[PDB]
Amino acid sequence: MNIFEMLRIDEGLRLKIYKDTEGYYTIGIGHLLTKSPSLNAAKSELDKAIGRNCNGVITKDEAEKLFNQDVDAAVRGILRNAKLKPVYDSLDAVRRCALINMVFQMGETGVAGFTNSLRMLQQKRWDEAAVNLAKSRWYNQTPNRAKRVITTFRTGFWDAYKNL
Repeated sequence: MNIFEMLRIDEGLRLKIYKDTEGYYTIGIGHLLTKSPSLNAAKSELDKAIGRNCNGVITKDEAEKLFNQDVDAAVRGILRNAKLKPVYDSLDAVRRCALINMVFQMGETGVAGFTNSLRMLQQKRWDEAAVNLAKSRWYNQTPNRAKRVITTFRTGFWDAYKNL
């Protein structure tokens, strides 16, 4: 299992513009287009993103191209972030994937706000950090996904994703 397979279990693949758990316009593998309520604003961002007139629909290939950019940007954001970098460097390969998954879903900013859990993960207090991560809007709003990510940080293995 790797970061791309993991995220693709979590986000799914949709070739037509759709709404987020959040109500936001998205396409592909969890590629947020706009937080704006117009399908028209979304369509426009879509065409800007792909470089063609898409009419709200893309190919598998265009979806994976967006996914490759988003993953790359997530990692680079982690590496550039003063709060994130140190935690990332301290972690093993599997747990590194769990932090990347959080950043992909919630952005650099959002994750950097989990101060206390970040501190515990750095310290390698896995069980404590798992309890702390669960006390969040994130977990309450998307519990099955949060629980998979959390188990991943807890154990350091890919079992939460075996099932799936």
